[PDB]
Amino acid sequence: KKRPEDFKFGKILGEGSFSTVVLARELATSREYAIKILEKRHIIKENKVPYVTRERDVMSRLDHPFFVKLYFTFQDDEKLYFGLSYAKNGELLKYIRKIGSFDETCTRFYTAEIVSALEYLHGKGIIHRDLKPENILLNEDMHIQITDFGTAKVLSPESKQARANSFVGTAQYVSPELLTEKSACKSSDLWALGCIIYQLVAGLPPFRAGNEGLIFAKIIKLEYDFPEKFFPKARDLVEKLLVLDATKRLGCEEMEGYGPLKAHPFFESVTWENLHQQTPPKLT
Ligand SMILES: Nc1ncnc2c1ncn2[C@@H]1O[C@H](COP(=O)(O)OP(=O)(O)OP(=O)(O)O)[C@@H](O)[C@H]1O
Ligand SMILES: O=C(O)C[C@@H](Cc1nc2cc(Cl)cc(Cl)c2[nH]1)c1ccc(Cl)cc1
Ligand SMILES: O=C(O)C[C@H](Cc1nc2cc(Cl)cc(Cl)c2[nH]1)c1ccc(Cl)cc1
Ligand SMILES: [Cl-]
Ligand SMILES: [Cl-]
Ligand SMILES: [Cl-]
Ligand SMILES: [Cl-]
Ligand SMILES: [Cl-]
Ligand SMILES: [Mg+2]
Repeated sequence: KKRPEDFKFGKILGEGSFSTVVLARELATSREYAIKILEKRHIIKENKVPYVTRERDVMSRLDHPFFVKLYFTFQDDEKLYFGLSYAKNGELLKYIRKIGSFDETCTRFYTAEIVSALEYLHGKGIIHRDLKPENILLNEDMHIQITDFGTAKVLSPESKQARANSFVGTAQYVSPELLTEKSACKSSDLWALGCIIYQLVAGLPPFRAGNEGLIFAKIIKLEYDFPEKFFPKARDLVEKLLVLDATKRLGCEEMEGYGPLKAHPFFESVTWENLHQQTPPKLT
């Protein structure tokens, strides 16, 4: 079991509402980690215990190159510590903001990596539920590292669970089924995927308004459109993901899963095997 004094801490990488992620070097190995640190007092007082336990449980199940890895956990009197892989190039969102619109090849490359990651996650019976560019980090080689699993859900194989009842997510990316039936499912992540593809090309996600309530209203009416020059194969894919009926989204279980999704013409050029070993196109 590791201890705080086993590390030298460097710069703060980011701060959440109830967490702080700091860059750290382990003295005995010289390895770098992003260590996420939570104050026990704050977690208890503010009803966050279930989210911390959830995050640990979900991440412990993950063993795929496109996800942040949880290497170890420890605690002292005041704090809990998650030792995570360090994604040196930060959030995908920052690149979307800087560049405004990814070209087709960069759009396809990152879409493909997200699809690959979702194939794995859903194959393990896990829903992310808060997929968004802020939660898609980038490692030193510019491959994705998906993060933020405190609001993910492990669906129970014992009961053949398909639906989850917790209300979680981010307004711009939240699915219509969560807003109207008050449940999410694997296909809810595919809705978010469609929002993300759209945003890579269009700069802003599809359902656009200045507060959460206005966005909710647009989502349930499928109120959005495409800017000019939106790559046609990408547009077709988005239209097959942003479908109000969650059982009709390309990639969902009722549509026979990821095979048909990976077969979409948008991914014609993609070699899905060893995707994480391919050199990524330059953003930038
Ligand atoms: N493994 C990592 N490598 C590099 N940076 C990270 C890593 N994990 C998190 N960060 C950065 O630290 C910031 C805070 O992450 P954390 O999950 O602790 O809180 P959050 O989810 O951003 O905040 P909130 O809880 O309010 O949603 C993130 O915005 C991210 O940019
Ligand atoms: O396996 C371990 O190392 C201990 C566990 C158990 C654990 N102890 C806790 C104390 C508090 Cl105050 C809150 C939570 Cl969510 C707690 N979870 C633990 C440690 C660290 C982290 Cl980040 C999560 C869970
Ligand atoms: O999507 C983000 O959260 C990143 C930011 C800020 C931003 N996000 C928005 C989402 C919506 Cl729905 C609407 C507006 Cl006006 C929004 N402004 C942003 C601004 C400009 C550009 Cl080109 C890209 C991203
Ligand atoms: Cl940037
Ligand atoms: Cl929401
Ligand atoms: Cl549902
Ligand atoms: Cl097409
Ligand atoms: Cl892969
Ligand atoms: Mg988080």
